[PDB]
Amino acid sequence: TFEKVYHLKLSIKGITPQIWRRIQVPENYTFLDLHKAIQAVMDWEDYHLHEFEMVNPKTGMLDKIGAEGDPLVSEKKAKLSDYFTLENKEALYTYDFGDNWQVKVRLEKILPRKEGVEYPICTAGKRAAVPEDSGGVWGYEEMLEVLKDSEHEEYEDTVLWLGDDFDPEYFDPKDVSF
Repeated sequence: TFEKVYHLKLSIKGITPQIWRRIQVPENYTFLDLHKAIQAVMDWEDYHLHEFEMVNPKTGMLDKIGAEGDPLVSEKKAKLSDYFTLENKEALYTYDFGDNWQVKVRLEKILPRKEGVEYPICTAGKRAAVPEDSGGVWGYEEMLEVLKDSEHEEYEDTVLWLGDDFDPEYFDPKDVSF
């Protein structure tokens, strides 16, 4: 029911070193489907509002794509294949309108799907995803700065916040569940 797969890079904006994942999705995917794959690779919980911003190749205008309300394009309707091409390869995804997480979505390759492979898949990634509610790029980096100093006044509060086992550099693509 689809032939090709989109090889996408997803990067959290504003944090360095870069937190990223590479996933392959069915070409017939809607934006809703993609929202869910993003939530999956980032280990997010879908608590908050989201939206995509992308140039529409048929118009050259910037479309906003998100949940069905009654100027907004419906993500259940909008197909990736109507927007992503090789000369229109990037989208912006915002999740959490308080913390304002932004994921860059870049199409790198469109390829025939592989026999027996169950899509979507996560092929690679670097770094732990930002935890939910962690205060945006600024809030998360402040916590990581604290972590570098076990004598910091709020070191113990930061450990409690992020948990004992938290490792900012831990990611394994086989932990992702779509």
